[PDB]
Amino acid sequence: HPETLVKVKDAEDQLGARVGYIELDLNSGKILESFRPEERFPMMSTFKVLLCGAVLSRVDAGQEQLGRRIHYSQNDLVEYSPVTEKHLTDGMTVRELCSAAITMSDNTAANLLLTTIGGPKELTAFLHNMGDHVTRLDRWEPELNEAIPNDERDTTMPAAMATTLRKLLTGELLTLASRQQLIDWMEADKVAGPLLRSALPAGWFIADKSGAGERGSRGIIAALGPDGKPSRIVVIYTTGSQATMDERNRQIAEIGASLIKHW
Ligand SMILES: *[B]([O])([O])[C]([C]C1=[C][C]=[C]C(C([O])=O)=[C]1)[N]C([C])=O
Repeated sequence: HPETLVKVKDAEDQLGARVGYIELDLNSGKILESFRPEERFPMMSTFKVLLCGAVLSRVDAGQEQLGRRIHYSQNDLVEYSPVTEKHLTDGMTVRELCSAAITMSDNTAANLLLTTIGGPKELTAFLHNMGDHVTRLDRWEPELNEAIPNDERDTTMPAAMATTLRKLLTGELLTLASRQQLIDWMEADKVAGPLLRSALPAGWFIADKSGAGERGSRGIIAALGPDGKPSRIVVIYTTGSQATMDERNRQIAEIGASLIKHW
């Protein structure tokens, strides 16, 4: 609804930065509303969903086991490793690593998984093969959050990410069981409380993934809908702001409040 676009422009004015937004129909894939849909933005931690998607495809293919255990050490630990840092001694299974990377944004968990699949270049090749010729992963955590203006590394476009997420959640790409596992991880997200989740009415469904990075970068991808089932995909990215994390969270939540009001 165009009233949501008014809020999106207002957020750009408040933040002194670019905001990219897209609302996509889950079922048909039609674009319902967009703002800077084809400009590139840094993906930040929202890539974590794509990563586990690639891991699940390997599991479906017999090349990986969710139950497999990975051991790492103090040397692998990077900033923002709340979960991995507590399991140094016993390691963690693939399943727990994906759960940590998705529900808590754990950086070390993502790096470990990136390694198992062959690194950024392979995650990038997996996306390419599913029809996404725009989104690209080039670095590991946390360097991928640099957000250097005009840099293409580690970026996606709102339309690219929305359509890719739709294919992952509803395409023939993953088996039903894996699709569900993916949705289960996103629905259990524990760090995105002050974003879309704060505008969501009771009884709605939400499965999401946030991210933050340098240069005021912040973003969120989500599948949501009334009555406990998703029916739309929303992607929102911003970068360039000098505003505080709280101000960035607020504008994103005000964008969500508008989207919900005009559902
Ligand atoms: B991700 O954005 O690449 C990662 C870890 C992260 C930090 C702070 C907030 C979130 C989130 O999920 O909202 C994620 N970012 C960095 C800078 O390490």
